[PDB]
Amino acid sequence: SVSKANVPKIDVSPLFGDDQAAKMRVAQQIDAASRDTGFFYAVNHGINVQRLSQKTKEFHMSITPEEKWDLAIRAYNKEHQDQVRAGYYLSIPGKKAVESFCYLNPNFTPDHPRIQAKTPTHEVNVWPDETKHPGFQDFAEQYYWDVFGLSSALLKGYALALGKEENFFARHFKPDDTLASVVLIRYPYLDPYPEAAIKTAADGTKLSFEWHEDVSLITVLYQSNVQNLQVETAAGYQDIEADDTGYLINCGSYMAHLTNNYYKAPIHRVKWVNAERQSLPFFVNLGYDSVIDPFDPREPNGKSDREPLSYGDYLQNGLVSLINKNGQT
Ligand SMILES: CC(C)[C@@H](OC(=O)[C@@H](NC(=O)CCC[C@H](N)C(=O)O)C(=O)S)C(=O)O
Ligand SMILES: [Fe+2]
Repeated sequence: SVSKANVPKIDVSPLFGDDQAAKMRVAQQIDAASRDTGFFYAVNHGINVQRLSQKTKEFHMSITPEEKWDLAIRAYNKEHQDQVRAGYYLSIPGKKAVESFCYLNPNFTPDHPRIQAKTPTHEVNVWPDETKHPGFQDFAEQYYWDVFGLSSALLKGYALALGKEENFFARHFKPDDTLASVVLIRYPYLDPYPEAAIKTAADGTKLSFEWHEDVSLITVLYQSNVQNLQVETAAGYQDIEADDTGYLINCGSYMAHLTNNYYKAPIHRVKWVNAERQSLPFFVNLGYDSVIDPFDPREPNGKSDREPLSYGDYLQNGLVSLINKNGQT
């Protein structure tokens, strides 16, 4: 008795080119979806998602328990105090089913100025041994740049949709300092599936992850073809159809702040499904010092009564708050 959510498929290919009128017609579709359910599928995006899924599968099914401890974030391994964001997030058999691997900007090297200053939210990525996972690091770093390029084009569409010049968001989204992350999430098939790893919503729906708003400017997600996401609308939680050929896009709470809730961060949750599947989000984050002055496209003078918030302040506070609300992933 759950209605299907309206999640339009938008051909975003004009956002990579120079046909300005064509780009405005894409921007209108982004505006409409952002004002409706808050979700859309970006199609004709140019990324080889089948290869992404194959390379990610090869990694998840070959990594060993030894490697997981050696790559583990601080929540699982006290020896790794510098790893708050980047590294392996272990499962706990009988208690926690999901496991994942997160990496950040490949330009965050030991010599990067923010790494030298030990600025919060910046970390040097950790990678498994090359002989054990041949080609993985190179593939994953190239994927970061492929999805960064898609995300820059999507940000041009959001800017045009809000009545701004196309580089309004994209000028703060740069290869040398973006705080964007990739997460390679594995949701396992388990027989028997631990009840401790299943949450229950107030409406009785079985979930893997509770309701939340994303901590991002926008979220650019690839998932296997297994339906699982739900979005809260006025008519209740609705099912978001799977589409393993497109990227599912939504706004995060930084976009809601900047637009004075004109483009809301949709509240959504992840249903429990007993299936072996992948979920590969790219969280589009700006730079640490990036500050966009808030505005309101519903008001004639475009002024907002919100205070400017630096992206760095937003992000570190948001990641902690999400772990406190919905648990350590
Ligand atoms: C989006 C997908 C639905 C997926 O969910 C996420 O990745 C979950 N994000 C976070 O935990 C924030 C992870 C932040 C990451 N460590 C970082 O440092 O930048 C959300 O549900 S959003 C899933 O479960 O399939
Ligand atoms: Fe989310």
